[PDB]
Amino acid sequence: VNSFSGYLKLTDNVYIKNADIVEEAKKVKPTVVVNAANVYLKHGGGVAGALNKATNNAMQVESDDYIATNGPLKVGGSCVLSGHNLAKHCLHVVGPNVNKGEDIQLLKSAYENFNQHEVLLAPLLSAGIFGADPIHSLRVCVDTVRTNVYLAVFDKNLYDKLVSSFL
Ligand SMILES: CC(C)(O)[C@H]1N(c2ncnc3[nH]ccc23)CCC1(C)C
Repeated sequence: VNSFSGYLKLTDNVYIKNADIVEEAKKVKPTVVVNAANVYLKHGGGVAGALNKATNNAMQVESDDYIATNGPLKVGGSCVLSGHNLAKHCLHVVGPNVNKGEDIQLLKSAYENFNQHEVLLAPLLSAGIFGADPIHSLRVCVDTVRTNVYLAVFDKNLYDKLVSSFL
């Protein structure tokens, strides 16, 4: 039993909700919140920009030190950093950005990072400003993640379409 509330159950381990991941994180304080990161951990917009804003830019400060030490992530890769005031940890995961021409096949690799954590609060990778089809992202998530994932979908019209079209 966990403290996530109001989710629809899609499969044995995948759950979904119309919610702002920022507000969800502040309520549950999950062990892991997933950020929709880029390889430079520049949290300027989308989910990443919103999460960072909620940390009063502390996420960006920590991220800049991480990049200065380690260099950029790989597309499809991840790193674990602090969750600041939102969660114990933030798993920064880089899904491919279609608006940069990045390979969509890398979306499965991106979701594989979730399997290193027993329970996660997450957005749909590569959706939104990353340019991929959120319906497809949900399919890859369900077919790749085996650990318990609680998906927050910000757009209500999209949440309804994701539910109604889910196979
Ligand atoms: C890009 C995507 C799939 O995560 C969705 N995004 C968010 N999902 C959850 N929590 C959020 N908080 C701030 C943004 C945000 C942004 C727009 C979207 C398409 C509905």
